[PDB]
Amino acid sequence: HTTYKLVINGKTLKGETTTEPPDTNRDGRVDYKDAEKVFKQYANDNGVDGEWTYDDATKTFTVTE
Repeated sequence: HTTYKLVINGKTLKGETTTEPPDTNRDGRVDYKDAEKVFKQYANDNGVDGEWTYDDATKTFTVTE
């Protein structure tokens, strides 16, 4: 799997978390697009809703107020 990280910096909501989406394609790696959807599910569970960005250089997700 491929490790992705989510960094949230909202007004009242914030925190960091990682995830590794199941490689059901057996590709040997995971696209950020899959991790994005998973992280958005994490946001839905936590009630987080801000501006989503993604760092290509470090493969990192960020949500800001």
